[PDB]
Amino acid sequence: MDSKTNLIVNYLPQNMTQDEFKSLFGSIGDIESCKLVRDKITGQSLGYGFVNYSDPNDADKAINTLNGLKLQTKTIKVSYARPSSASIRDANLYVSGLPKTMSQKEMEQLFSQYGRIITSRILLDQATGVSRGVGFIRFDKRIEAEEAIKGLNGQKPLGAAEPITVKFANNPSQ
RNA sequence: UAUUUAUUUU
Repeated sequence: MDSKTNLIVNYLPQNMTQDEFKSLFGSIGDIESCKLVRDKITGQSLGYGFVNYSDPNDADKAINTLNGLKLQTKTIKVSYARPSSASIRDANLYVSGLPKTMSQKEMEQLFSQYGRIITSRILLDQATGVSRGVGFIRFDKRIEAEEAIKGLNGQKPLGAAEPITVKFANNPSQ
């Protein structure tokens, strides 16, 4: 039984295509095959693919170089996409109302207790990006996050500003 | 005004 070769390359340049994606990695080693999370119902497209090598060595060795490829638009990163954690997919969460000294681990330990999170962090830059002050939690199970949110998110009435707000990604400027 | 914008796929 195999699966470990299921290397997932997340944050793919929407403007790029499957051929180039494969072509790009082509100059790395013996790429038995590749994959892409493409839908056949709505046809929206998320933005992450996969690389299936023959052996783990060239699979991990490649990671060393593809685990942080920054482009003019965005960054590309390959990871060991687990076979299946029983209904995983996008469990990304939005949590606003955090201070400048917001500790990622604190948020991680906070939401981790609610459910084993895949990736939890806060967006707040002042040199490379921009000043925001919001946190996010990428859980394994959406329902866990949804329920967590239900038992985590507060409220934002007129007689207030931001009394803790943790919810699912709504939309930035679209 | 919310993450590298979307780490889980004929």
